Amino acid sequence: WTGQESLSDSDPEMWELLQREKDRQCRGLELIASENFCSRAALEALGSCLNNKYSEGYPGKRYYGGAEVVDEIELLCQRRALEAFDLDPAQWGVNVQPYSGSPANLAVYTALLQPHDRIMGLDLPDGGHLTHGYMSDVKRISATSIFFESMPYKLNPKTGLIDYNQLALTARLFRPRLIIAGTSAYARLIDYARMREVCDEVKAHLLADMAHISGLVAAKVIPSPFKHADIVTTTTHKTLRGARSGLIFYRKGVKAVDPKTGREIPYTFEDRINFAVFPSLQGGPHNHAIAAVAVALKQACTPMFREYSLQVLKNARAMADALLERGYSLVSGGTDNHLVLVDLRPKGLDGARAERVLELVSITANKNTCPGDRSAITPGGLRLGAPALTSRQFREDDFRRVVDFIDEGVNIGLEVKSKTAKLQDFKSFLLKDSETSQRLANLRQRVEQFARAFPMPGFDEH
Amino acid sequence: WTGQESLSDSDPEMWELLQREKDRQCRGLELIASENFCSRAALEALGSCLNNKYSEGYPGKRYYGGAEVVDEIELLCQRRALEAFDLDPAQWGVNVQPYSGSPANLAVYTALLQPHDRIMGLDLPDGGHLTHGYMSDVKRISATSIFFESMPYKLNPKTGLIDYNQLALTARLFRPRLIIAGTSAYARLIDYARMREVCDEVKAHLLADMAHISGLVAAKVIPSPFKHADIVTTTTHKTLRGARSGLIFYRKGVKAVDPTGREIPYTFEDRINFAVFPSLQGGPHNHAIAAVAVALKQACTPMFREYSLQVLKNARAMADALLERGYSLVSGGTDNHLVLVDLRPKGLDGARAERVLELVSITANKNTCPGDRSAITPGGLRLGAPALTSRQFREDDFRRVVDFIDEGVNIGLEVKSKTAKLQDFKSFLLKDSETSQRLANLRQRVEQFARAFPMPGFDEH
Amino acid sequence: WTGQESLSDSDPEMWELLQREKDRQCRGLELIASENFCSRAALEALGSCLNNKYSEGYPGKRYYGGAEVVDEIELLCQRRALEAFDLDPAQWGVNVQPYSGSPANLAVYTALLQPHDRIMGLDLPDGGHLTHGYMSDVKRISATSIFFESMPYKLNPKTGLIDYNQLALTARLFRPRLIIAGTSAYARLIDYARMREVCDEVKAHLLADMAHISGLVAAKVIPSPFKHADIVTTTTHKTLRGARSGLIFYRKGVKAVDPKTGREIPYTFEDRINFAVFPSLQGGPHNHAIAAVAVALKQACTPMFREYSLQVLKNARAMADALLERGYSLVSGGTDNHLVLVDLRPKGLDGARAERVLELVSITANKNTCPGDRSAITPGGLRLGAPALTSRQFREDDFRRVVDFIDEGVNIGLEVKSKTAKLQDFKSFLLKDSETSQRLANLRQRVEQFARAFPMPGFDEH
Amino acid sequence: WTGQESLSDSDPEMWELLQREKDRQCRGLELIASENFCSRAALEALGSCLNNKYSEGYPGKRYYGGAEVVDEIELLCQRRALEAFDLDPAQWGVNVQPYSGSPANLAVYTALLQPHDRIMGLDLPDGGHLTHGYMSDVKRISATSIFFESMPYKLNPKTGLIDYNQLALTARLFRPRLIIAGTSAYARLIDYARMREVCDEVKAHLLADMAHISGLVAAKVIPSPFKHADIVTTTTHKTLRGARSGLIFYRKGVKAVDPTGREIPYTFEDRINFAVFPSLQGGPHNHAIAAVAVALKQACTPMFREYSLQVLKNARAMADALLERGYSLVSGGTDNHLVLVDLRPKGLDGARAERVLELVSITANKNTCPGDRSAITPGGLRLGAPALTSRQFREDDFRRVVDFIDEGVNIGLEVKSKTAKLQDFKSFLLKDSETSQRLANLRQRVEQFARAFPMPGFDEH
Ligand SMILES: Nc1nc2ccn(CCCCCc3ccc(C(=O)N[C@H](CCC(=O)O)C(=O)O)c(F)c3)c2c(=O)[nH]1
Ligand SMILES: Nc1nc2ccn(CCCCCc3ccc(C(=O)N[C@H](CCC(=O)O)C(=O)O)c(F)c3)c2c(=O)[nH]1
Ligand SMILES: *Cc1c(COP(=O)(O)O)cnc(C)c1O
Ligand SMILES: *Cc1c(COP(=O)(O)O)cnc(C)c1O
Ligand SMILES: *Cc1c(COP(=O)(O)O)cnc(C)c1O
Ligand SMILES: *Cc1c(COP(=O)(O)O)cnc(C)c1O
Repeated sequence: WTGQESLSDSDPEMWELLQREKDRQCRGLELIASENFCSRAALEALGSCLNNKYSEGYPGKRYYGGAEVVDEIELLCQRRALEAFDLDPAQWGVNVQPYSGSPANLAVYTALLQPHDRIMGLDLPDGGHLTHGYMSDVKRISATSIFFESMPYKLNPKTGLIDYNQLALTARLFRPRLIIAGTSAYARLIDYARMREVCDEVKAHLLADMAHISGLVAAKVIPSPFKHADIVTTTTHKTLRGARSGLIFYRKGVKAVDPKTGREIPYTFEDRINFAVFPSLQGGPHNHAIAAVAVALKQACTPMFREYSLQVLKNARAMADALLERGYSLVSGGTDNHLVLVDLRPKGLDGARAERVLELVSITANKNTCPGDRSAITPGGLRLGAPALTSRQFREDDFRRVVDFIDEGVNIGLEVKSKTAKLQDFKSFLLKDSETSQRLANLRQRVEQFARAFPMPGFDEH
Repeated sequence: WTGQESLSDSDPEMWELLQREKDRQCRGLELIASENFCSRAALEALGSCLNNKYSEGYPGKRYYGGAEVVDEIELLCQRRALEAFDLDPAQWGVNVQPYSGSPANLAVYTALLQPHDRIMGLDLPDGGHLTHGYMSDVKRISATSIFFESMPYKLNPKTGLIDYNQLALTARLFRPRLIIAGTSAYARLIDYARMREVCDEVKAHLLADMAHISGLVAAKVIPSPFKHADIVTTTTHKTLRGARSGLIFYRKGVKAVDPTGREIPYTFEDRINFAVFPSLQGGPHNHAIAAVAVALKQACTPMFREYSLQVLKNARAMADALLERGYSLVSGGTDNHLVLVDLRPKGLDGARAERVLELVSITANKNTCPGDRSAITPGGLRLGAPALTSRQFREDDFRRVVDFIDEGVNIGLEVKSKTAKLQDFKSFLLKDSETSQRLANLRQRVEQFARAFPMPGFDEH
Repeated sequence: WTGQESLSDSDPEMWELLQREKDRQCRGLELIASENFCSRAALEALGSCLNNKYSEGYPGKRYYGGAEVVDEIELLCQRRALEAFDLDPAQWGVNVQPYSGSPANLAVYTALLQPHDRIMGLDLPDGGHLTHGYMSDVKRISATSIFFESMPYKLNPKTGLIDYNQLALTARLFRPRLIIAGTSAYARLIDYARMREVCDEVKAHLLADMAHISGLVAAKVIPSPFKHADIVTTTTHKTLRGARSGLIFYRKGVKAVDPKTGREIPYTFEDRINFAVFPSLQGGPHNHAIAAVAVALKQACTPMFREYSLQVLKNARAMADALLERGYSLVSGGTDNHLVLVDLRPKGLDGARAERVLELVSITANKNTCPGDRSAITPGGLRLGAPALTSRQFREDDFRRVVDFIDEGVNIGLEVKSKTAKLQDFKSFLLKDSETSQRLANLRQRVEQFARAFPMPGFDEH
Repeated sequence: WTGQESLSDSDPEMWELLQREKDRQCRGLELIASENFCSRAALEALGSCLNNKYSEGYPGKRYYGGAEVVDEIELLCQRRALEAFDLDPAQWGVNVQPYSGSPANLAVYTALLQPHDRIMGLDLPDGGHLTHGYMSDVKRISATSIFFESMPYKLNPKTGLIDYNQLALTARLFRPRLIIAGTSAYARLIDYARMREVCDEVKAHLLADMAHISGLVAAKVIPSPFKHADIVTTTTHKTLRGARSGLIFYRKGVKAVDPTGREIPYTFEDRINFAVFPSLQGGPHNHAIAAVAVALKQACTPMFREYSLQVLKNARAMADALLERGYSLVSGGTDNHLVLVDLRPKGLDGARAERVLELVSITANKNTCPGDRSAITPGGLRLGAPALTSRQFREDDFRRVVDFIDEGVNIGLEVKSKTAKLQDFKSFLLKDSETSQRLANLRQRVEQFARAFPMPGFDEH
């Protein structure tokens, strides 16, 4: 045994499974807003010898030896990270060691806050992520809610966007030490300046969780939260089109002046953020992911990537305006970023019913809770994203077509919800009813044949 | 732009770095015991299309859709996770989604324990990990020591082993809810039966953090902590020779019969999984999860049975070689993949030997010894057989590795006679062109010896 | 030494100090809303041999012996407590061991809640007590805020009373487990049914801190929170006119039915409340205070006590309507209980300035934060109470006179605030300025000579 | 209605109870060591006009007004609090507002420690108080064990003393922020110098909870914990013979000189006071605060010097009497006011002797012994000299108290030969008219002996 055998000539059970997921990725229309296809240049460094390296610590301050080469990859990933977002290395640092998006946020709380200190983050069914703190009125779901006390701020259920005033009201009563301006299902921009006004008012911290919009900020197509936020976290997938990892952008340098001494008051963010990642929470960094990220950060400071993000924005509206003009309402009026919040309630169906139908014809989205919803097991609305398919060189006409696929798929279950009872009934007929079974195999063949001829990034075979 | 351009063309600055580390791994003797060389088959799955698949949830109970294939992968990994450790699927479950070993341990604590519940783990200078609760004399270091209250147990310095008698005495006053039977710098076998008794007495859970010995347990060359623990965390790298991920083995099914006849169940499966997701993590790194399942399939094969059994013979060969050269070994010798060396007799300290051996491409790490306070320059080295054994090293090769080490020791010994402080020491190695030469001739001799050995994984990166 | 010597023939330094406080109590107009004069029948049991008895535990379940007589005093204080508030001993219990008002509340949180569980209580400057949780936007003041996370609910600064809607808003976001409907500076009643609606809505507990209004509830003159609250705490002084102690009224019996089994679901309040007091928080009960309380609870179920509370209510309005018709505004319109919230802002002065002036002429009140206030060191408004002087057999004409004393005292500092700068200046002139020094010695002589001829309760000499 | 009617007229039901307890106190032998008889002068201040004075704050810094007189009282109490323990007013402050001893201890913890910080106190079955953190095998009992994490230290069962060597060994692993040097059922002197060294080594605060020995310390008949502790909590009852309240003595002024020359201060005065109010308590019980100052003035007088010195001679007289009658004393004897008795040799258990002695008006309490688990019927009694010594008891009187005790022991011994369980035992004492007689003749003999002794306080209530 040499360890250099192929994955095919050794483990075929896994190799066929790899190609099936590749075929499934290629034959399908991926509309998960947080999904995206990675470049082969990044995947090559992901499956590299850098996986065989323990580099616990930070460059110049390891607790081992032989970290001489990985110290140049972190210090480069750090440079490329600040490069991609136009950040002076005198006002900003970055921690490239977070394993993913959730471990990145958990490190920031652990760094700045104390256990059970107060946190405000957008409520989860109001388009938030659970890493912002999610208590389910029965049990504490996210570890953010367990180790720290979290109170959510909500949407205005009429306007459909962030109630910057009720949040500006609760912060004075709740006196939090950290407010998280970041989303996972919200189709508008965010005023990262009213948040900073609320944060400066209640002496809190403004954390920017710019995941989902990571690339749009790097390509300068939407406003950058670094203008008025002091700590910015993000993942490396979603939009930045890299491998699965996380980042923590913290502001360094000088905070202000001693108005009566003239002494320098420094930003004390750095050494706390760096300490929380290691040694507190993590151990051996995934250096093979740091490289695959630095690769994707390089190809993010490039004009090729701005054309990508601009197409992503244009493909969002071209999916919204197409969906608007077909019998569908758009939460928050329409969109302003990469994803759209479809409301299926003014259409007689829901995200839970449409998904399973759409999921069965190689079109992948997810359910979503809209303001105009009534429960949880049947949420009214879907989450549709652009960056996934735009990487296959999708255009406005290419997206107005999958809308014609969606509406041609929504109106398949719409004749079954009017013919069956609940979710367990809905899905049951979709699999044996030959009038609907064969009705799906037509759309699946039409969806696969349409999508499979688009240039998928990454390796050809896996 | 297609996203199918190679890295060698798209980004040369990074591609030139993959070769600098691939050469450094190929040209150096790797003795960091927590380090192994992942196979090419597993590394292929690491950089696969699975990086583009958000599959939040668990096979079946998943939030999104389209996980029809990655469900079969995670279910194949869960199947191969148990077969490697000979676990009955009706008595054991496994969570294959921990991003690494540290997030695996934090998931167990978050699942079973409320915040500020009590955990006991071996002290860090005594051989324990950070994730077993390390608390400095002034600050809370590990996050386990922050969201939970931790008290460590110590070695018996006279024997270098875990003092299972002081643990039992201290665990009755501290009354923890979880005691951890995992180590990093421990050259001996853990008395898991003695641990469970203590955990039983004080109504606590026994956690086995077998990250260092996971491959030895899988090949059944050492006793298995599954026979005495009910929660087993492990890393998929190290002695398992896989991609960087973590696994949580737990018990399920009938706990015991009620004294009535009621069937008391196990309550790990649902708390453990809920802690990993949605509580702590999120999108499962489906590429590592698949790359892990490749390494697990190898661990079920006789090649691993011979590899792991060779890892033991090479540690003894490394241990006996140091002993015959007048080296003190903590606990006298070794029963696994590790060899703890005590350099205080020979006259050097681990901080100096780590620098010299590093300059000749012999990667080890300094280790504290039973006795000297943590506020002291360490007088010990931690050596590991897993890495080079994957490069087909054998018994006669580690006696040579010890020979190269001893020549490196006698250099820092000569330099220590010439150097005063430590920061001065790390300059005399780089400036004094008489010792700068001596290190170059040992570096070259070492690299020539190492390059001739095969390296698992890709050839160029 | 026999231990039976008099306090005079042994410690005269303390005896003269005792009589001076007695003379100070008699010669002055006490307007602290939480103060009151105790009956000699209670003070006799307070300084009794019951101080020499350790009775840790509860009747029938002591951990000593010889508690045979104190077991009959607790079981009687328990009976008299439920008697005074018309409570069926099958639906209600009481813990008579709380040392005071603050230790009573701290026991209820410790009993029902977990550390860092969530608590909502009326904000302190909005007429609350700190035992409801008071964080000062810098440090955690009350131990309620340290051991549990507290978020306050505020007053409507226009209406001047409890914003039952903004509280009904925050409870859904904050998801507390306990809301405290009790006041220390609020002149209206409290809807102990909208609170219970908010508590049943967010699955919280309704704690009634009926201190300040303890006697008014016992005399049936104002609504009783026991109608819709499940845990009721109170002190024994303030209105109930007893010794310094506390009480914890908890509901026992059956909570509801198992609608699918018919089994009894019991109120699990009792054994937690009893356990938190002993052994958790306290040790040896002050049996000499339990007796002095049971004495005052006896003389509270009597028609003599209803005449008292009715005079207290009538003396409040007769102080409000008198203050209204003299150039003073009343927060919350007027009053509805025992105390009035004077607003000195529409009069050019404040509670901090008036107090020190009033305090210097044997008239004792305190500062108070009204909604229409601008800071903290100079709060605009005073807190005036009835139960203190009403125990000296005060009538409406007797209270309209001290208002004529107050307004004749307010307009003494009103010529000094218009002649001095801040608080440190204000008080400084009051002590050397012979034009104001002698101007006070006239009012002090007129206040002392007026008040000293009223029947003070308690011992004649101390 | 004037509020000046006497209790004898206003409420007879309660007045008839003040006499039933006054008679029971006068007619019984009081051996509950935490129990003394308050003087009449202090009891006069207890039921005074000061109960009608809300004086929130501290002398000067007070919220309300009109506290011009109660300020002089609290300042007189603070002056007499220090003079009783010979404390320099420039080195020590005192908070005289704790409602009792338990709220006094909680104030110290809340002031100095953050929630879930670590406290070490003597175990409750070993002699410690609840407020030193008692944590059952299943539940958190004391509130100290809830808002803080507590680990107890134990006695050395071979010697009955505190094992100061296991404390130092366990305090290095637990690393507490506060160690408590207070006891309830401890018949010996605490090595406060050995405690402070341990607190110094692990960077912890030494708390002295001298509630039981406060009067002995005030009279300088035993070593003073102020000479080694920096926070001293105490009750104003027990050996101090005052009303029920608690005091917190702390250090202030210069801590030490900085190694520079900076003057490092003490940070207790402002944290301690803020914890008592506004953090924890509210309206100071000004009646107890004044009644305390009367008891403190007595503690500065030679009468207390003779009273406390007599309390010691009477405990030895009680100890030596039990020894000469074949009784086992925990730790062999006594050095204070207490005498711990071990009834396991004689054949009875503390739960049975407490019932028999209670039925003859000899009030003691059962005490666990070094050895038997807390889940066992206690085989020991706790006896105290403070109470009866206030009734002018002397050495020859306690030998008689032991004689009355021994006759009571031999009754339960005869009953134990006749009784099986314990709930049966407490019925055979009440039904069997042959033993019902035997207890009546001992009860009468005891009460006649006791009534002849004077009783501090009022005559009728
Ligand atoms: N037996 C055993 N061997 C190994 C080999 C590698 N590891 C993995 C972890 C390496 C060391 C953990 C660590 C990492 C960082 C610090 C650290 O930052 N300390 C102070 C901060 C205190 C202050 O700021 O006061 C400082 O340096 O500033 C530490 F104190 C220990 C282990 C292991 O975990 N256990
Ligand atoms: N050395 C020493 N002597 C004395 C003499 C009096 N005291 C003062 C305190 C008396 C005992 C403390 C206490 C008080 C109550 C319990 C108690 O409630 N236990 C369980 C609850 C557990 C469950 O419910 O599982 C139960 O009975 O139900 C206890 F377990 C100990 C002391 C002292 O503190 N120390
Ligand atoms: C998706 C997301 C995360 C978590 O990403 P993971 O890789 O699953 O950890 C965190 N924050 C935001 C805003 C996200 O959208
Ligand atoms: C290596 C190791 C871990 C995990 O380290 P990570 O790099 O975070 O995966 C956990 N416990 C022990 C004992 C280990 O050796
Ligand atoms: C005054 C008050 C208290 C506290 O009374 P204390 O005797 O000082 O402990 C508690 N709750 C309320 C509503 C109060 O008015
Ligand atoms: C008696 C005592 C206390 C206080 O008990 P309380 O009745 O609450 O005042 C505290 N510590 C010790 C050691 C005691 O003996």
